[PDB]
Amino acid sequence: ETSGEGAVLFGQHCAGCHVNGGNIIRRGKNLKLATLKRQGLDSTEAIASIARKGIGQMSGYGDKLGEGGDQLVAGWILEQAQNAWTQG
Ligand code: HEC
Ligand code: NA
Repeated sequence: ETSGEGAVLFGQHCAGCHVNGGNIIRRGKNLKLATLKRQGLDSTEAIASIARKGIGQMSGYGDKLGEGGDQLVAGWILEQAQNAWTQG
């Protein structure tokens, strides 16, 4: 409901590793749609789960995102992925 809330969470907690849909730690484990889709992760729910609890080399951020923040940041990331991380 609040404009930008997911994007602001992304900047606060995720951009340091994932700005512009990349991954500065494991390059292949990026946030491009094809990369997420290959792993079955191209949904708000899957991304939210990773946001909350982490996966593999990544820790969780659910302790910092606020109630429902995992879903908010996930929805923003999915939109970006769908747009190939560029807008006009
Ligand atoms: C660097 C310290 C990171 C921060 C901050 C965040 N993530 Fe991350 N992410 C990181 C790594 C090293 C990996 C790969 C983990 C592995 O071993 O497989 C990931 C992965 C993701 C994914 C999956 C991407 C893929 O499989 O292609 C998602 C969806 C993801 N990360 C989301 C995400 C969010 C929402 C974050 C902020 C809440 C976040 N990450 C921060 C490293 C880092
Ligand atoms: Na685009």
